[PDB]
Amino acid sequence: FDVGPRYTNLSYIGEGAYGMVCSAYDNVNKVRVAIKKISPFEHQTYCQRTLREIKILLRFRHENIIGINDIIRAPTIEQMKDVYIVQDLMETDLYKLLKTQHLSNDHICYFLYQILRGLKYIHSANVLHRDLKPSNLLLNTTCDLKICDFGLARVADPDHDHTGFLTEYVATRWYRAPEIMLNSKGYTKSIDIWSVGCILAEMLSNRPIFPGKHYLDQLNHILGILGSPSQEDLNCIINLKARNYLLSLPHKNKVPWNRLFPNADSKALDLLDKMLTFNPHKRIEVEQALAHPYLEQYYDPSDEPIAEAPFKFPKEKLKELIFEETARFQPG
Ligand SMILES: Cn1nccc1Nc1nccc(-c2cc3c(s2)C(C)(C)N(CCN2CCOCC2)C3=O)n1
Repeated sequence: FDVGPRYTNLSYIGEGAYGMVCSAYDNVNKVRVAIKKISPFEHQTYCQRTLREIKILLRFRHENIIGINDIIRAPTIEQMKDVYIVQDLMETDLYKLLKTQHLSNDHICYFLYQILRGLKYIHSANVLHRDLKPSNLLLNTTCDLKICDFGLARVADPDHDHTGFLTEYVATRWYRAPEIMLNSKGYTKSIDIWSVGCILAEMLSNRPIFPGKHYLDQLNHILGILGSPSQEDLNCIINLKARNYLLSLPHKNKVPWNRLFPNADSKALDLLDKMLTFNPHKRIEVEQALAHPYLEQYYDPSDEPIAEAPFKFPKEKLKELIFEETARFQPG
């Protein structure tokens, strides 16, 4: 971990496929920080995702979205093998927290509020995160929450969202909206809302709500709780392979949320229901979720900011863009 004299005394924290996140002590400001060693320069896709994330986190400024404090890299493209991204150290993440801690209703409420407040800003930028999950939600010692990991994020593209049945998808399986498996590329804001719905359900029980073990088992987990889709919702799936697959399944009845979650607040289950709607057109949006009765103690739209400037949208060209996009952190 080659992070210069600014970042002394290191540790051992998190990991990815094309990089790794750990911890060290900062000297220009006098605090411990998080640092992630990214080495993506062998693959086009991973270069694209290092670049997506850098460009987004540098444009974004919001209290519930992780920032970049520094980027450490070689002075020349030639000498640049690794990129080190420095961020505020966060005590934990919601994944780690859910495996060890019962959350009070008051924590659940506050966490959901902050996730939606961060997500309001993201979506106001015309950006989709596309991989929200407990391990991408960071928490400090006083339960302040920041959204991290924008490597699968995209500019929204609802006019190009349609695809065939069983189209491969990249984002984490347990948090995938049912339409992903049926007819959606995940190019609409509704995809993030479904994930948030899943995270909420998981905060209520400490257990993932739809833990599918493979691509199509994911859908059948979803339908086991929501029940069979209605005729109207089925008529919105025009793709015949997808429609006929749903028609081939035995009828399933809705599992009521209060049987699944008998200790949960009844307003939290009302919001859950609206986040985990099968039909993405009927699914609650982020600003309506913030306005829901469950969040009324926190709701303040003048204190839930939006982005000033939204977005509009090979490996050798991408290294040069990564080089150009990290130039501001260099000495000189
Ligand atoms: C102590 N503690 N415990 C939990 C979380 C933390 N503190 C903490 N503070 C600040 C930032 C972070 C993280 C950032 C990122 C994290 S944690 C992950 C989720 C690993 N990630 C993706 C990495 N990519 C995946 C694809 O290949 C390339 C690498 C980040 O960008 N964490």
